[PDB]
Amino acid sequence: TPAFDKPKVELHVHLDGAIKPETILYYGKRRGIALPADTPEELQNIIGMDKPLTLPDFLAKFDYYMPAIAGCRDAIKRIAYEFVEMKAKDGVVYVEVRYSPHLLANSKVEPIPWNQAEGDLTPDEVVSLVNQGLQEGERDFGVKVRSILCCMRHQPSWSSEVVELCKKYREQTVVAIDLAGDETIEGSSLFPGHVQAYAEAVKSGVHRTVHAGEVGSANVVKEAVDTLKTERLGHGYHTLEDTTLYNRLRQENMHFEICPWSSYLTGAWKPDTEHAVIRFKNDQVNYSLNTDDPLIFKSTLDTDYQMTKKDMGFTEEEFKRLNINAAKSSFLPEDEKKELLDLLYKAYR
Ligand SMILES: Cn1c(CCC(=O)Nc2ccc3ccn(CC[C@H](CO)n4cnc(C(N)=O)c4)c3c2)nc2ccccc21
Ligand SMILES: [Zn+2]
Repeated sequence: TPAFDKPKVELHVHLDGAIKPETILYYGKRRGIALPADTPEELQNIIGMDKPLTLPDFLAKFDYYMPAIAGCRDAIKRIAYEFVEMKAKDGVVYVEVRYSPHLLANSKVEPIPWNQAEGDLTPDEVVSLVNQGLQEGERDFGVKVRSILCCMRHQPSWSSEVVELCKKYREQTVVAIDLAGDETIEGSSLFPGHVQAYAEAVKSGVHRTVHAGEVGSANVVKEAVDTLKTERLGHGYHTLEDTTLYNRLRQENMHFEICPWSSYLTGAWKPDTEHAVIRFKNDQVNYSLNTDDPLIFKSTLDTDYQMTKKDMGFTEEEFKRLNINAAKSSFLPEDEKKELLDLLYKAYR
């Protein structure tokens, strides 16, 4: 069955939304936290969506389940270990996984997230434990894995710590900074704390992506490219509403991190219309296909491949092309990136 039975690369999935029902049930059982249920069965149904909803309804599900992992070392490392596992099972041979370290912390972070009480699990420590689990997981399951730390739109006060974290754990497994959250917050791309993190990212050679043009305007994409200097875009769909920016980004070979099934469920893409990625396939744009939050969207990577193959007539050699384009726009050392590409061009023959 699976739409594209071949090796894959994925650049855009978030750890905190790539968590198995059963491990959430586990941890908060053992924690006293509790949940809108206690089978890892009915759990999936309530956290998963089948339908667009508002942002509030979206965020409150991080509020049921986050409190179960966040704070608990064991649970941080574990979720990252078995993240890699999921990807092995998608046939992925390289994945960049992203998250905010503050959002799993319980100590040395204000405000403290998720109505947690203060503990002594700090963000820097978060990174450490994530690292271990992905690294150990790379070892056990045969998928090359790096990670990306997210600043969050609404709290520019955390972004200098993000970049510093990026520089300290640099490719142990951190390779890039990201900007995630509510991208409609008025002027958020230009908050000095964000701007100055991304400038220090240029100064110290840390790679840069930015979620933009998902649910914001094409002015948000422009700000990500021109001011934050990003190298790739998260989603970027609304780029198409500004033609000269579109055309320049095609000429510059900008990579767009597309998340198709994501884009139905979040409202990004409105189903009476054109999918965005269809335009990009016809224009030979540099983009990849990605899942974002499989937990929440009920999905695996094959989901997004089936959607494009079935609803959009994507073909095998288009799936090949974009995975090559994903590996080319990855944030690895150039030596490792060529090694990637060799693996894949071998598999595709
Ligand atoms: C508008 N909209 C967005 C756009 C993205 C958005 O606003 N996200 C957002 C906003 C504020 C917060 C505050 C915390 N988070 C979660 C952070 C974590 C960090 O790794 N995370 C995990 N997944 C996402 C994501 N898909 O946006 C972000 C936020 C995430 N996501 C939606 C999903 C269902 C329905 C509507 C949606
Ligand atoms: Zn995302």
